[PDB]
Amino acid sequence: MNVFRIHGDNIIECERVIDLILSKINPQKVKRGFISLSCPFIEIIFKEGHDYFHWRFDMFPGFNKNTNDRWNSNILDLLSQKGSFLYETPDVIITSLNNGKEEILMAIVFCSALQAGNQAWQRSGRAYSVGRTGYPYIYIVDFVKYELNNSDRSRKNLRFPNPAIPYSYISHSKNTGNFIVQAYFRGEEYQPKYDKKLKFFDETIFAEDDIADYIIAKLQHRDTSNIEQLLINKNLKMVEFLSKNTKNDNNFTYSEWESIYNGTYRITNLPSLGRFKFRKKIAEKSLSGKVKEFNNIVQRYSVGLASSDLPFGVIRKESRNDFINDVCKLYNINDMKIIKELKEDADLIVCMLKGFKPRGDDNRPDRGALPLVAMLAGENAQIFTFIYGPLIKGAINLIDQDINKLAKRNGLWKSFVSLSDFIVLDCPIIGESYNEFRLIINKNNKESILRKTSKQQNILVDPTPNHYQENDVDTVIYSIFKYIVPNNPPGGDWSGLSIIRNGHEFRWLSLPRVSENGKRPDHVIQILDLFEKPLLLSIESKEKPNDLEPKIGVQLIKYIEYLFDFTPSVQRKIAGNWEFGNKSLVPNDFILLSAGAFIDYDNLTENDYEKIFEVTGCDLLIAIKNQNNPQKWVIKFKPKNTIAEKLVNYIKLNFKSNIFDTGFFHIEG
DNA sequence: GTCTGCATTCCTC
DNA sequence: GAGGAATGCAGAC
Ligand SMILES: [Ca+2]
Ligand SMILES: [Ca+2]
Ligand SMILES: [Cl-]
Repeated sequence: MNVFRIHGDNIIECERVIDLILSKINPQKVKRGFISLSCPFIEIIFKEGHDYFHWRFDMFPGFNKNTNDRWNSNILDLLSQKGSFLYETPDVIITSLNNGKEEILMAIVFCSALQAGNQAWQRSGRAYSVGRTGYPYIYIVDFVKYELNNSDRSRKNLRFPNPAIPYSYISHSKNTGNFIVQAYFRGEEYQPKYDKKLKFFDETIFAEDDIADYIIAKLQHRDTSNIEQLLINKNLKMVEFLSKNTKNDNNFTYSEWESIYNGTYRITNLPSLGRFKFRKKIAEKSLSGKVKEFNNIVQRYSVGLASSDLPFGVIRKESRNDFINDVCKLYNINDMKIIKELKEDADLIVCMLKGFKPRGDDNRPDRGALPLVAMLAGENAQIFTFIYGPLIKGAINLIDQDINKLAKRNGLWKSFVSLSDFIVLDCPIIGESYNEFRLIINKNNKESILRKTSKQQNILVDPTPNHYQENDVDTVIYSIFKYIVPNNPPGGDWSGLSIIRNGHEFRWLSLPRVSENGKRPDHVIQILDLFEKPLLLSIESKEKPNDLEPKIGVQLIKYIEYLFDFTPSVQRKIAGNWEFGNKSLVPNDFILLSAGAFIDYDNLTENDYEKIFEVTGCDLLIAIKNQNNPQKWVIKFKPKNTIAEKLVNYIKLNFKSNIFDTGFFHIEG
């Protein structure tokens, strides 16, 4: 037998990897249960002809925010031991168990939409940081999902990322020698018959079969070279789709990208470099100090990198002396030693970012700008970072005494200090009338950070966490309603709500966290064989019962009522393809109920339950508690009314399964 | 309060 | 109009 571990942000992310495996593996025997209170497992017996295989996958829901926050040891430490110095967490880490220790097989991130603008690079720090470790990084994204006007659920025009973002994965793979890729899955809202923007999309770009093939070959310790080349080719076809749909005058053409991909030229030595310049756009309200004159100096010498208006460009070594002279004259830099450092004979990448909002809080999208530059040009390129947004007094003080202390506590400063050779600030200081100018020679510090790794040590996460919390409530709720209780229907979660009626599945995508009167439920369960009408049970999970907010029960029902007011995003016949939603659903065709789930170690009296029902308005309370000897989840269902009591009686009678080991549970009533 | 994930409006060319 | 610049809320701590 071989054992694998799936460490994920939550149970749903863990299960998404299992769905990928099960899509290609047709198992002869499947068993589910728990290895510990926190860790569910799936055991499979399958064959490749005459060759049988016995695999077990142990799931670890919820990552630590330090070394012993939830789990006894942090699986993420294996990434920082190989150079992942940014505070970045993928969605899933798959490991192999061998000689009492875990070995990382791959890191996987799931995205529900191909994001555009600066949202495309907001989390590029993950791909950069994990990518430099040698462990494969797979970024899976749905192509396409529409952005909505939340007041009427009407679709906004499709937006696509700059071709440089999908390209950055390919160039980071070439620079590091590791497998870093962007893979695309067909979204339910991919409807080329209705949207002209998708006229030239190549459907061979979709990678569902190839991702499952890759994962299974990795689990089998087989050669993945050819599967990796097919996936890299699809990532390149996406760059081609995007670059052929943008204007050539201020952006790289596909022939330019192709000449970099095939190794004819480097991104900084393209013969056509300079046909467009680097022209940073700065809002007039963001201007202060000498920022406008610095931007004029950059535009006097720069050559464009991928796009004229991306926040970075190049100053070729042939123009670096004159660029440095103009900067030094503008800011009165006279120190001979400093000027010599600035005038090193090499190409210079200039990145300009506001960095901070009017109160001094950091810009999230700016965190991925230097990682994007490093993925495109290499982390060893010389980078000059210019910042012009407002700094709080505490920030400028740390810059003047210990910049690494500031990098340690803030993710944006960590990005800047790890990847910049020179940091130039021309910033307003909150509470003061005029700007501060700083020129930081960060070369030595950058070099040391690029060699930093955490303590070398083997890891085998203990399946018993420090204590049981919200992640554990969700794992327990999900397992009972997905594998034990008979209802087939997909139900709902944060990524969308599916409702099955007749022989059709109706789905609402792009769910907002809240509506005018509703709150998005953590789980939605559909039960069809209890009443004449289908039952929709909306559940909110919390660590403790007092965490259940006032009117949360009423808010869960109102959220479902909000979705019923609109035509579902998509629909399909369960027997037959996804189409855009055509018919509206009817709320009276369903019974709606709400539930609050939490952990309680027998601290609630009859009066406490009466008060929780009054505060929340829930129809059902699900009190969960672990028993340690022997390990069991003890479940207490408290119905507020007769409809909820019928549901409880149904759950109790149907608490049987051929796949799931129900012996790990005890349903009090 | 600070940090980070999420995602929508604003503004330049 | 295209698309990058710029922005704040929320949850956990
Ligand atoms: Ca065989
Ligand atoms: Ca919850
Ligand atoms: Cl194409």
